[PDB]
Amino acid sequence: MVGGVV
Ligand SMILES: O=C(O)C(F)(F)C(F)(F)F
Repeated sequence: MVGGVV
C-alpha cells in the first residue's frame, strides 16, 4: 500500500 500525503 502507498500511504497518502497531506
Ligand atoms: O504497495 C502497493 O500497493 C503496490 F501496488 F504493490 C506498489 F506497487 F505500489 F508497491
